[PDB]
Amino acid sequence: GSHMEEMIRSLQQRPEPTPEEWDLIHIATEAHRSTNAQGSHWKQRRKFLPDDIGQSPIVSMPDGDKVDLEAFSEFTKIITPAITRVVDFAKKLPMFSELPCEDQIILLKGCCMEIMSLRAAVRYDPESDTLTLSGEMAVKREQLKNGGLGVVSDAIFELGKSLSAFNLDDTEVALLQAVLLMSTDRSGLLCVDKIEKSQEAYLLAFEHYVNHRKHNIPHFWPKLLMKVTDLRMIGACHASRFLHMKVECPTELFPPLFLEVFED
Ligand SMILES: O=C(O)Cc1cc(I)c(Oc2ccc(O)c(I)c2)c(I)c1
Repeated sequence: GSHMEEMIRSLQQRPEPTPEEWDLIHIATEAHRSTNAQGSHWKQRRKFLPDDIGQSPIVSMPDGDKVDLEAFSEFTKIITPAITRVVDFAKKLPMFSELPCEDQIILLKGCCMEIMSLRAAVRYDPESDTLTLSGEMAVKREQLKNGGLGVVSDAIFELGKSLSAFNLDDTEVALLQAVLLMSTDRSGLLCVDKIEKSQEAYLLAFEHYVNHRKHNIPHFWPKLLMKVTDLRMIGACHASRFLHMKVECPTELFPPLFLEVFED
């Protein structure tokens, strides 16, 4: 192109975001930052879930990983704000908020656990080997496992540990969320084509933003896509396990919003 353009683009050749993609990137990034509990100040003012909690699984589950009701209660007491923040994030993306209300509900139920799991995973702390839930509650593998998640907890920790080396920034987390949200692998959607077109726009903007960032680890983009796949598997194991939870435990132990999201 122009001399200046060429000068500016010398150390690049992989496609950068277009100006339209930068707009999309900026809105998603801000939507995430404004809905992500604690402004990058999470590790300072976080508290550990007491070591004596989450050591006593005694409610049976079909897969044999039992549940500690006390730990389950501690986790579910803070889950309502966590789900609400995912909803707030989604409502801030124009391509989501212009969908029929019914499609918005289906998309949210479809991705809620995928996004929450990703938000917990990016707060993995290698030193203490904990996840920080909602940026306030540091939990150990055993505690999160026994408090209801079973093997889903091991999957989240594994993801969190592997994501450490990716050094994701807010934009990359935000775009993963948008890609998870705008999925047509749900049933009963009306605006299938429009949702797909939106996902494709986010995916391309995401690939181009990845080029822009020039991460030091190789094969970054396909590596990141593989993490999207892991997150969707985490979502599915959670949906399966939630069904069993509901068979074993009375409704009064589940906050209303938690039941609503993970319904069918
Ligand atoms: O980290 C925050 O932003 C969000 C965060 C908050 C919660 I509480 C959550 O922990 C869960 C999730 C599902 C579940 O059935 C049980 I029992 C515990 C996840 I993992 C992530």
